[PDB]
Amino acid sequence: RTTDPVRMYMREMGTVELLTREGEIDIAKRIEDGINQVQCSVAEYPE
DNA sequence: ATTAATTTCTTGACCTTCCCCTTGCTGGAAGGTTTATAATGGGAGCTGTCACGGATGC
Repeated sequence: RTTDPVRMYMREMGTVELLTREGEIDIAKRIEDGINQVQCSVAEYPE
């Protein structure tokens, strides 16, 4: 509905919601869970 | 129609740079990697540009 790519980039930014401190450490814990799932699943690999 | 003293040709025998390299650093240039308090909706015309068609919405 516009012609500037940075304004619809700001629209796509405003589609998603920001984080508080507890949200920041929750997304950090989700990153930790996504890392540790591969870290424990690679322990079952013979290579 | 002949050849003997000059005058060129040819061949070793010498003469330079170009470039890579000598041990031992010394400096310069190109490319990639962290740094761990708090950092969360950014920014910039310029119109005082006017009169056409080509596509959009009643």
